[PDB]
Amino acid sequence: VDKKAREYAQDALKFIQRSGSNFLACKNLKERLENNGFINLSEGETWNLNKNEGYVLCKENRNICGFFVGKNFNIDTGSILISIGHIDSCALKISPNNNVIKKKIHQINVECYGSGLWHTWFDRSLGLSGQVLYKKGNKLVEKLIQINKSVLFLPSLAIHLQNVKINYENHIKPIISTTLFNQLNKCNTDNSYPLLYLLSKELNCKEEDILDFELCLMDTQEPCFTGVYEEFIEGARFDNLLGSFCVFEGFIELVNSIKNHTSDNIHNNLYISIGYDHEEIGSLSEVGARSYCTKNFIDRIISSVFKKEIHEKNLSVQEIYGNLVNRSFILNVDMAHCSHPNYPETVQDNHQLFFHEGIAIKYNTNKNYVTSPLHASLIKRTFELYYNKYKQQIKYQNFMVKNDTPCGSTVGSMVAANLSMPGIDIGIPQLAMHSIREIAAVHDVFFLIKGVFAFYTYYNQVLSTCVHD
Amino acid sequence: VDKKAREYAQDALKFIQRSGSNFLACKNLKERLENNGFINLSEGETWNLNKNEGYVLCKENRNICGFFVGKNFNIDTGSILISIGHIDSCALKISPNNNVIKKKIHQINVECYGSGLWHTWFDRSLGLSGQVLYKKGNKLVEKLIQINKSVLFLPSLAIHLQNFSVKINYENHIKPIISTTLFNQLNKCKNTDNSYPLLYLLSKELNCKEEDILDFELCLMDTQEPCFTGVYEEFIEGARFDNLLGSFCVFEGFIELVNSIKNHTSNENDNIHNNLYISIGYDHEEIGSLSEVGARSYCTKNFIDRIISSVFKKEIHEKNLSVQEIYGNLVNRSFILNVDMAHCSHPNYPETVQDNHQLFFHEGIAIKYNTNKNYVTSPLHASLIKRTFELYYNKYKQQIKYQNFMVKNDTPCGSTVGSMVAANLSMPGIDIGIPQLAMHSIREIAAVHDVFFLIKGVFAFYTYYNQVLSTCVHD
Amino acid sequence: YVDKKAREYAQDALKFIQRSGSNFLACKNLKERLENNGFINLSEGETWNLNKNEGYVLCKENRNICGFFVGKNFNIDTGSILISIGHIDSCALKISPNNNVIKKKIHQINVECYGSGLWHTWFDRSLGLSGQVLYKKGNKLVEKLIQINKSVLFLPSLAIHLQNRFSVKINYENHIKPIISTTLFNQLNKCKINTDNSYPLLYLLSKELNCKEEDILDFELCLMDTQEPCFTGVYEEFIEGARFDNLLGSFCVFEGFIELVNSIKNHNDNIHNNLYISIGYDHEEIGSLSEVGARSYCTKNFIDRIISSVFKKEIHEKNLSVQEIYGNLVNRSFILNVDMAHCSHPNYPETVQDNHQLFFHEGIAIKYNTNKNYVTSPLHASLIKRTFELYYNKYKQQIKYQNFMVKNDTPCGSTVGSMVAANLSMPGIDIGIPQLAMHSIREIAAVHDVFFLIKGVFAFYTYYNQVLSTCVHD
Ligand SMILES: [Zn+2]
Ligand SMILES: [Zn+2]
Ligand SMILES: [Zn+2]
Ligand SMILES: [Zn+2]
Ligand SMILES: [Zn+2]
Ligand SMILES: [Zn+2]
Repeated sequence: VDKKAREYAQDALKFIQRSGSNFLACKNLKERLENNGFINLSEGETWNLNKNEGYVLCKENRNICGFFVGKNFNIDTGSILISIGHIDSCALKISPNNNVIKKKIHQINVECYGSGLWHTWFDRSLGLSGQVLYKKGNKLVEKLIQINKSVLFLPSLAIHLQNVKINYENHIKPIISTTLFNQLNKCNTDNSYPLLYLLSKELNCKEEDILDFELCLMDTQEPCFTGVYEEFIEGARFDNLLGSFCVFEGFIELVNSIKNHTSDNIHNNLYISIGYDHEEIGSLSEVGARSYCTKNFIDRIISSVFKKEIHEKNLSVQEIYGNLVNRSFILNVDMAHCSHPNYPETVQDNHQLFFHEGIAIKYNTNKNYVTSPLHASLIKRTFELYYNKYKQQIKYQNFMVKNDTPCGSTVGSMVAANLSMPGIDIGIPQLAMHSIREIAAVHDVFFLIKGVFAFYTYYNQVLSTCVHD
Repeated sequence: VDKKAREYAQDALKFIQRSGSNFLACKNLKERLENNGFINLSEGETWNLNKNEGYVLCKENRNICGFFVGKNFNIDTGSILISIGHIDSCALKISPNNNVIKKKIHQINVECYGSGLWHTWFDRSLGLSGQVLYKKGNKLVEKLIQINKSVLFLPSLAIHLQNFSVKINYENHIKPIISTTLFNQLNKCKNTDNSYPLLYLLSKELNCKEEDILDFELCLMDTQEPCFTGVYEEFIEGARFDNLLGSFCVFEGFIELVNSIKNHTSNENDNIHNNLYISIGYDHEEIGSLSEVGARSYCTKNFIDRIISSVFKKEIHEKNLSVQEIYGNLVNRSFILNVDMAHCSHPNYPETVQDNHQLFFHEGIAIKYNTNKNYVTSPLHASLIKRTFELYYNKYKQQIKYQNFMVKNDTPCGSTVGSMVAANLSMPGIDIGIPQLAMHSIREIAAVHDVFFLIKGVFAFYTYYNQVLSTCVHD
Repeated sequence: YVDKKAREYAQDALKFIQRSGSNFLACKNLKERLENNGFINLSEGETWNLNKNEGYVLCKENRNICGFFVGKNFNIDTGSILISIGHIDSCALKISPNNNVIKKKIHQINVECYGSGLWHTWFDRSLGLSGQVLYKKGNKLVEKLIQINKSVLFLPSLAIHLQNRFSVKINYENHIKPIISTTLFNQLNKCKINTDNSYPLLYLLSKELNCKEEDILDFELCLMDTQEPCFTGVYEEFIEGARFDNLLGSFCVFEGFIELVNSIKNHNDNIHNNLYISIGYDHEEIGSLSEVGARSYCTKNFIDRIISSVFKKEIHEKNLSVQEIYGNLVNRSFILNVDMAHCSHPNYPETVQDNHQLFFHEGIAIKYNTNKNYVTSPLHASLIKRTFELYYNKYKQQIKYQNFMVKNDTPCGSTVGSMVAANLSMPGIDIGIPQLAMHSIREIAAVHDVFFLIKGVFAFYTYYNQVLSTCVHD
């Protein structure tokens, strides 16, 4: 129990270090699924899907979808079980025209992606992570890169020169080199020359060959364990790469439980794990939670899996989908606010979250969180079922912000509206959310992984124990 | 020069990494001097000094002073050449009563030492550095420790639980987290003024029981090691550059001069032998220098007085001269070269620079001028040091680049020890440094070439000052 | 009985405070207390031919007190200079040189606000006088220290009725102007030279000095509350009075010092090896910048002059230098700065640092500050805490202590500790006792704390050198 907790956190830290951007999160989660026997399914190909098989798809190399069609997945008693995460995080991203030269220093123009605590980005060893596009002969090559060396620095202004409000335009401009070193190394103009020198060396191409790029600035300080008892994990992108890790680990674990049982109710469901892009910016895109992509994927799965059923029983995709929705559920997973010891005015006295105290069941009146009491009562029952078999408890705690105070929104409600499925919003407690370096607790990583697993395994079973009004 | 500058920068980084606090910078500087054949000297022994000998002293293990008495140091033509730096930086230090328990989290009570940019300390992998006192039998053991693992964290409040503009309460919000009550209990199943998770960490590091730790002076320290940055590896980034980068340069400049004297003696088996060379690293600069180990202390004057008393014991008693008469004579040819970091021209804040006195990376030694004497620099004295750089160039064929600095007239700036030491010692002097950005932050940035220029400038000062003085024509 | 002794120290402290209504009278009373314990009065203007195993007392300008005892075996090799400090000035309303004010048929006195006092507390109090008077007697310029314990002056508040009724903003120049008489009574009395002085004031001063009004040349007089300090509380556990800051601390420095001297003069140890110093500086309340303040060269000169006398043979026969002997002794020397501390105020909890709260009867406040407003460093406080432990081992009486610090956001007052540490190149700590209402005409402290402080001073003097020999360096 304690051995497996640290193991998950160690694996979680390795995954976060390798996934410095949304693009690298897709690649890493895709490779993780490929290694568990998942088939690389594309959008621009005919879907000829088989039952008792897993499939993997990265839409635009920035949206991760993993799904497993159950051995005996049926229209009448089956469920579409979706657990969601988001593979994007707040970042400083390089602007299209980034060449800035002020006070003899070469700088990079950067965009402010998401509502980040930008002051934390100041005075940090910065690397790069993203997608680049370069000409190679007659082709347009897309390559995913990550520079783990410190090449950029966003310097603070000395206290001595002041009598703090950051201007996001003028003050957030990181330095890359000096005009002197740029001149010594020398001996389209919209791109910074020291940046193109770095990118050319990385891609093994000419500076001239670099066309366009989508790159995040990334702290080179690897995530690690903190505290005298090494009970804490600290690092960038915990929101929501720590959450997405737990979604995919719990999903992989269920797929392996099905594979393991093959080597009984667990065979009649469609199991989906999805890591969206564009969450930090409001989800409105083809790869974000508001996209038709998810609904289309489900329709395409239904069409392939029930090809004979729709033609023989005269059913439509819409008819099948409506039936499945009655037994379907969405478990949205995103980071939660741990009760801050230095800011007690921010916590609602009765809905306080503590480190190692388990999964945060997130409630919001204005439905910023999809959670409803009945749906949460069902998920708590799957954890009770997990406890009866595994003799291991899944810890939980209810969250809510103060009535007079506003809070952030999750994809839960967007996806629930789009798919017309019930759902709840969960996650694990963390501090400093939207900082370049956040902090979470080791046992909560364990609780979330087993929490997502217990949901996939027991939702359909709990559903049969229900008596309506 | 280009390869040498990178070698200097590498050594500077290693010294800054090994020195997470004033205590450790002073120990590392002492060891460096001993390794160069410097004799250990205690304040509590009779000083029976010799010419052509180097000595090292550590007042209270937080003040560092190195001195070399020239083979021909004399009352009539000699000079006292002093180069200063400071070994303290802005830091979050552990409070006497540090035990804090709020929202099921064990916290440590901390103090804000100096005028640091405290927001930069939030969300960092923090360790410890400094002095610890514990009982081992019937003895009070003083041990200097440095824990380079992440043990402490100052968490920011999330943006979601906030109504851009950053406003920190230094008492309430600067309280790092050490553990949960759960794990503290678990480890307890596997005086009260001190945090138990903290005593556990210290006792393990010292190899004593928890009840043994009496008192400690511990600096929280960024565990992220200083490194090189920029596409061309032309910048250095790390904590304590102010003033462990300047202090490193003072000591390397002083060691280089001593080695040149030792090599000159080995070669000639000339004017370099007639002076007393001193290099001092004070503590408490960040807090106004008022202490027994700070620039306002009587210690410096007392050390000079003791060297004079010893070295000129024959002349005092035979020629019937006093320490004061000898001191007064020497001071006429003496000089203080104060070294502290300067402000590079910030590319994102053009409103902060005085248009004609702008500093740039790799553009040399910053000659710091202030009208209110926040910097001791005077035109004549700057002129003299600028001539030592010319004499260096003539001989070693390497230019020591310089650049004049000043803040805008309507704007205030921080002071240096320069003027304090000049008043105390009755000596002339200047304020020099190297340009850096993000001063008083937990991670500052500087340039590689400047490190090279500073070391070469300190060596040039020590070598040519007395020579330069002999070419002066009075009014 | 420790409790009986605590009450006795407290009773003695109050009598001393009552008689010391100014820096001048604190100095005379502390000097007289030292002379009664067999200390030799020393003048700065005479050749110091000191003897070892003797106590000396000097009063620079009759406003700075210094007591010192030279140990029989005070030596260069193993000797320590142990200094305990207090300050003998307090916040006060002091008579201005041109004090003659006449408004609304009332004779008033022009006063200076000395130190950062809680001036509203000075209103509606029975005021007397304490200080120095200069007068001509034939061919002589006579200095005379006086104290008038009768209520002669009054600083009246303005009636609440004549105001908007509630907050109070005092104009230090306009509203701080005490009344001495009416023009009617001044006219009747003279009917029964220099116009810069209030005539009713010259009349008061001349009756006291037994001279003529025209003979009064100059004076440096503090206005002083005539209400004597006393015990308070249902159980008489508190002491209340003026000038606790820092005549209470200064009393405890000198009593600790007298107890040490008496322990040597018997009226492991290694007690005869040291030079023991007790000093009461003037001017702490205004920054300490004077020849009689803690920024003065006098302390360094006093030590140098002691070194010159006690080590005359080592200097003139063995060819040692004052500076060499000084440098050597500094390594084993220490400063115990004593000044009042802030007790946790029960009505203003927002002013306390939660983990560093001071409480009445709970011991000696060991005061910490990062900006070095207090000279205290964690290693040096540890050495002092150990002297208290050794005291307990011998006398089986505990010296309670409690750590103090202000909130990180909030600023605090400075002490003479860091000034003397830089001046003398010596280590040291800042201690004191908890009180409430610092800078008020009437402050309050606790009886048990008076006991602990006196013992803490004694224990430092007695055990520092012993504690120092038990130290293992890095
Ligand atoms: Zn999120
Ligand atoms: Zn977010
Ligand atoms: Zn500084
Ligand atoms: Zn500095
Ligand atoms: Zn005071
Ligand atoms: Zn005081």
